[PDB]
Amino acid sequence: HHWGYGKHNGPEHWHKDFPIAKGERQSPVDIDTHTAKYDPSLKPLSVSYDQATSLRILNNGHAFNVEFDDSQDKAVLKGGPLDGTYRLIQFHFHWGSLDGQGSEHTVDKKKYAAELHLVHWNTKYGDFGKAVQQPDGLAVLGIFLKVGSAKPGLQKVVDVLDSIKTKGKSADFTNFDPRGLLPESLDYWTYPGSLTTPPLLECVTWIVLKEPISVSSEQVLKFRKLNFNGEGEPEELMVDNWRPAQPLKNRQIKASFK
Ligand SMILES: [Co+2]
Repeated sequence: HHWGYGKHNGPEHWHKDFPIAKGERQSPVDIDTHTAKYDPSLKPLSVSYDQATSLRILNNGHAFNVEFDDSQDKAVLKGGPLDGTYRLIQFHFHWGSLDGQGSEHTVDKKKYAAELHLVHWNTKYGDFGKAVQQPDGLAVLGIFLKVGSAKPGLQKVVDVLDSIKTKGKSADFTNFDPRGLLPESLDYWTYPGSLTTPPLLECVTWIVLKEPISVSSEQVLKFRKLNFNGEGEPEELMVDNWRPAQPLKNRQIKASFK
């Protein structure tokens, strides 16, 4: 049946409809920091979000996506391990029922409270649906969230969530600046992997930032009041929407820093 994160349709079941789930380059993974190799051949990341145009925020039943206008090169990622230009299409988060879990990537087996994914697609493939069919189709910027001080730039997101509580609800969400979600440092780890939700396609260059951002308990608590279900269905809190770490297999994680 339809996939989700419960006991009967969670990540351990996905391989039955999506056999690539047991593939050779599945995400997320544990980042073993001692084994990642510094690659001095790696460039600095180029995040150019000055002209970003957010449009809408949507509860899609798994997460909430903040969507952007990607019909022009307004918000792009380049540099780092990437060839070419990748356009921002949406960002979303993965989070836990408790502060001790929620991220998808782990760092020396450490789990963070949440993980932000800024999803970008390679403009050489013309649109997102074509890009996910290519091994270099997507570039996803992963940022860990730890609980501590509030993230001022997150509050506009937190405050609209009660308007999209249930699956299928959307709201206008313009003039949101995703630069306010970035940590100070852009040091990163990178490896080839996959989408972390079905269809689990192996099309992603992952770029995971070393430095987490901090958010407050109140901010993450508001994530946890969302619902997986549709309006007028039994309430299932949207929590623990993370896939756990998958086998690294024949892959090397590279680090941009020493
Ligand atoms: Co994600």
